[PDB]
Amino acid sequence: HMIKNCKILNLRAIRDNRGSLIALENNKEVPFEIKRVYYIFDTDPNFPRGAHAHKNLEQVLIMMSGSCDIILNDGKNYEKICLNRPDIGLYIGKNMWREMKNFSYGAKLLVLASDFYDAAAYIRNYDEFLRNI
Amino acid sequence: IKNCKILNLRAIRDNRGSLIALENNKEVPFEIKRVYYIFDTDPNFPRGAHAHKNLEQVLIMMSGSCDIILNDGKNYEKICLNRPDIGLYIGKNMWREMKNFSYGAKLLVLASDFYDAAAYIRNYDEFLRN
Ligand SMILES: Cc1cn([C@H]2C[C@H](O)[C@@H](COP(=O)(O)OP(=O)(O)O)O2)c(=O)[nH]c1=O
Ligand SMILES: Cc1cn([C@H]2C[C@H](O)[C@@H](COP(=O)(O)OP(=O)(O)O)O2)c(=O)[nH]c1=O
Repeated sequence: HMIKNCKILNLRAIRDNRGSLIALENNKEVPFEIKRVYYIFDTDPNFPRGAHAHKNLEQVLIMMSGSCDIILNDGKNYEKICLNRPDIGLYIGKNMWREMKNFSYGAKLLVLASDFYDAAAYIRNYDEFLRNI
Repeated sequence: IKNCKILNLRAIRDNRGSLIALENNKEVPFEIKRVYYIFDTDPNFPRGAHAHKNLEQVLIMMSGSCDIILNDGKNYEKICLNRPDIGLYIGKNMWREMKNFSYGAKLLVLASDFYDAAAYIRNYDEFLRN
């Protein structure tokens, strides 16, 4: 796989008989400062999300339940990645096009974001994404 | 009670699902320095009760349910968390006991500070004093 700005984070759970606990801290497990946490639930494999990019926004994606595929695209290379467990995090860094699909029904995705929500930061035209690479 | 509030989180719902977002000093009254989550839970194995002096937290039941018994020194309250569009803000100086997790429930915690092993106040009388 040749995509530069992403990384699989095989996170460390602490397990005991009460359950499993995973923790992520700014500039530690997450290579940025958390400004925003959001989560998506009530998902459906017939209803993918839209492809778009961001410029400066970084994220870490954790499948809290169920599964999905993320197609990542750096302008050059693309890679499909299945998220299907809550102890794996997908770092998506700067200048990445991505598209999330095949959510198992009712799957839940947790996202840690480096910056606040801004609809203007979504790049929906692929050619515009290329140009700014 | 005291330093604690049920947050009705606003969700965006469309045919792809529902999204809820929480942002530093907006939905959450602090800078989120840490996020953790607990899963693989079991109604037989409650968490130990304890307090924190300065840590603030927002809890969100991502799946399933649990009971949080809050104690401010004077009073106590049970809160059943059971839906993902509700958060529980737990402010400073609060004793809490989490219990009664439905099997495999999952709880998301947003925290105002980095994890500190010796910031747990695990003795109630000791809590009362300070
Ligand atoms: C990521 C995010 C999305 N949203 C909104 C924008 C959308 O209506 C909805 C779903 O987000 P998203 O699927 O990211 O964008 P779009 O639907 O425009 O492709 O949630 C927020 O309100 N806050 C956020 O932090
Ligand atoms: C909350 C938290 C706990 N942990 C660890 C410490 C504990 O061994 C385990 C469970 O924590 P927790 O239940 O808060 O403490 P205790 O087990 O002492 O009641 O997870 C972290 O590593 N980081 C964290 O942010």
